[PDB]
Amino acid sequence: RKMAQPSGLVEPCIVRVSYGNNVLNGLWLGDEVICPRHVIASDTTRVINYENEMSSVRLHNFSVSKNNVFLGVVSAKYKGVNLVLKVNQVNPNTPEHKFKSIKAGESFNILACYEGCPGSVYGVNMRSQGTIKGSFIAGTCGSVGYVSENATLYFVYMHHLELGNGSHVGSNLEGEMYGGYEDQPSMQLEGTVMSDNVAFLYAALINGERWVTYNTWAKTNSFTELTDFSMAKTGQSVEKLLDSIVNGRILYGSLCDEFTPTEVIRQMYGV
Amino acid sequence: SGLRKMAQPSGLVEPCIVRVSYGNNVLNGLWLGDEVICPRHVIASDTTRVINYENEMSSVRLHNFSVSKNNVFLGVVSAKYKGVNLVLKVNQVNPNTPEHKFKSIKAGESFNILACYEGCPGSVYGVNMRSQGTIKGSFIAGTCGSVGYVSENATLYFVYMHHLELGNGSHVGSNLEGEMYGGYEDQPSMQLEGTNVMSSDNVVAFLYAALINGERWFVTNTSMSLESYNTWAKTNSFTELSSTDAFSMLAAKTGQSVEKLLDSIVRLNKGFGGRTILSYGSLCDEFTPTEVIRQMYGV
Ligand SMILES: *C(=N)[C@H](C[C@@H]1CCNC1=O)NC(=O)[C@H](CC(C)C)NC(=O)[C@@H](NS(C)(=O)=O)C(C)(C)C
Ligand SMILES: *C(=N)[C@H](C[C@@H]1CCNC1=O)NC(=O)[C@H](CC(C)C)NC(=O)[C@@H](NS(C)(=O)=O)C(C)(C)C
Repeated sequence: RKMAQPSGLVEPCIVRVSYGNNVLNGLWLGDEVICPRHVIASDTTRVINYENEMSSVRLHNFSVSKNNVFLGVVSAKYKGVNLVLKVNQVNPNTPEHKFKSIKAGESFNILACYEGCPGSVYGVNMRSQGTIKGSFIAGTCGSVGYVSENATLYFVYMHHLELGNGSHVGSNLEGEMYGGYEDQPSMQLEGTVMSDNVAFLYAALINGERWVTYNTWAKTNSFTELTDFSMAKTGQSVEKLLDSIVNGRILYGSLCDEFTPTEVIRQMYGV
Repeated sequence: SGLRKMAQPSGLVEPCIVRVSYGNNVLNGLWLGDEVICPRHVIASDTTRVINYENEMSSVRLHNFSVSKNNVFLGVVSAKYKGVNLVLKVNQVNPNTPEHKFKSIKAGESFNILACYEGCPGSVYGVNMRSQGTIKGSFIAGTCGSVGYVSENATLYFVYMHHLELGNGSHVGSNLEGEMYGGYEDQPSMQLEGTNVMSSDNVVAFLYAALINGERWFVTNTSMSLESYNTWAKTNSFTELSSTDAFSMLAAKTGQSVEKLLDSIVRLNKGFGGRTILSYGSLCDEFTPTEVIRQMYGV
């Protein structure tokens, strides 16, 4: 099972941010709201000149709210692809947090929010070209990615756009877009690779599925490069599974590269 | 756009998880008000052989209990069986008790599991109730007492508490009133589950999620009536569809009636031929109609 860490600390920070025709989500920490800067675009379907929109920005046209609280915007600045709004009230439920970027193959959690309303939570995996495969629709931009590591809450992702190939692109909380994509409605291209993760077969045989009977093969056919997986409990070497990688019956009709080895173990053997 | 198994947010349920231990057994309990609900097999002296719960209740001492949230203790002042559940009154009211109700989850319905190890919530994920009262979670040692919850129209329902894993890997739990789902016993037995029956309502919804995500190779120039599908379902381990009314919205947006998807089910039950539908190699009944609608269109 793909799992997500609990969302209790992140839920009270989600606000509804609207400007013009655009309604999305924002991250309310302290007296600041971080949101995707394309919320102030007069037309998100056509190319945006972000310096023109910031030149014509009228702070009184914002609508930032959480439940029955209306958060008046006192100031607005860009930071990368993110918009940072200073609001007239501190969030009394701001949790202890740090910021952090996610590398390819890693896993984190997505709190999907719909026009300011948290609705779902699920775990993701940072893909090849800096994308993730989640399930975002209209109104979910500003959805927050987070990871909790040893009593530390890390905000690691804010949603921005979906590519033409259905993959999802976002930034970190400091404004750098993962994968280097731009926040324009022009077409962009994800790369053509699969993960250490395809750990998926190691869990496929602990559950009873054993229908098992390489970096050279993996470098020229879109697979990441790779045995220290040791815990030996199922009795099958990894090159006895690297053979299965070399692609009408797996817990799934294709190879699954979404679970890190640490997760799948910390889920089968726990602790 | 994508389809993923979702879980509703867990903020209201987290402050109610506590660590409960008696002797060598440690699990989790649900702290609501001044009461903590946990599985009654925590006072059993040996959980690997048949347990006489009458004797274990006769020899329980309240001071041997260890109830705590975030390593601060709660004093147990009363222990009592309610069904397969232990109901413990504690010396402190939970100040974060959310408004809630209790209810039982029916077969085919979806809910959320907050997996907890030793009183600390570890992860959250959505699940679906199988026909024989079981679910396919990822419970390991120390996760009993993990709480199943669902929220409907801003009403928080507690619906599940974990107890045991069957021999076949299925996971068995109780509602919050001590009634074990499926009628299984809270014993270290070799009880068997039975024949799993796929939810037809859920399989149709999963195929609508495929169509919405651009996958339509399974739809052909054929459609089968409702009763004809219901007759086929009686003998192929599929539940009967009472109507096509819960799919009026999905059929309008995709342009594919349910009867066309009904024919695709009878055909795809044979097999996928290696083709995968939204990362799935066989028919999947984990997603409910409203679950699909909320993920695809918000609502
Ligand atoms: C943000 N709330 C929304 C989320 C989308 C909706 C479908 N799935 C998603 O992830 N996205 C947008 O508002 C952006 C806006 C631009 C200016 C970044 N739109 C898109 O991502 C766009 N793709 S693009 C930029 O042309 O590659 C869509 C709307 C055509 C998918
Ligand atoms: C409780 N924390 C634990 C959860 C298990 C551990 C493995 N997966 C789970 O879901 N449950 C138990 O230890 C129970 C206790 C008895 C009194 C019901 N026993 C089992 O789940 C048992 N299965 S059984 C029905 O006895 O064959 C195991 C321990 C063999 C899995």
